[PDB]
Amino acid sequence: HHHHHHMVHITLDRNTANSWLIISKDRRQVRMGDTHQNVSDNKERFSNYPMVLGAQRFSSGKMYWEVDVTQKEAWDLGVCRDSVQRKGQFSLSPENGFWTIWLWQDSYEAGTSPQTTLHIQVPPCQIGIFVDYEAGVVSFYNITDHGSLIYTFSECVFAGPLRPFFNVGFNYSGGNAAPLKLCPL
Ligand SMILES: O=C(c1cn[nH]c1)N1CCCC1
Repeated sequence: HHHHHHMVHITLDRNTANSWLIISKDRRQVRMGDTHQNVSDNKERFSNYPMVLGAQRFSSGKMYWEVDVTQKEAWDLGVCRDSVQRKGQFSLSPENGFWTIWLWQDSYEAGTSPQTTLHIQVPPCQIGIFVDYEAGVVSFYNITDHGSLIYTFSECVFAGPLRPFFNVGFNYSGGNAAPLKLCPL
């Protein structure tokens, strides 16, 4: 792809984080802690899952960023509406305001309803995410495999400002402690 010139500097919004997450000083990395991280509750925090939003809001234009997923067993990545549900149980779908892909149990899937199987020959260590607001497109790229396309959501109905979306996943196995990291431009 040739989307690299739309690169944006994303930072994580601490206030939106699940209370078990640990965000680095530079707000560019996040991981699952082994306990509650001693923060007050608020209406923005994702309560049920290890999720956090980017601070940036997008309502126009073309945006691109990259995320490091090295040695993780489970994660979700993409964008979501600013007004997505924070509390309780929900599925990741465009109907609920999410445009995402994930790794789970050794398979990659796009967060459609129902979910779509992805075909990845080279397990990615870094993912590129491209949003074209006006076109209604969210695309995912395999940076480890020379930028090859993973998935495109088209005919997106954003219906609001968009925020970068992250889920570090649970660590029931002891094999998923590694962070998500926003990669430098
Ligand atoms: O944004 C949407 C959508 C949201 N509500 N209804 C449709 N889609 C992305 C892929 C095709 C459906």
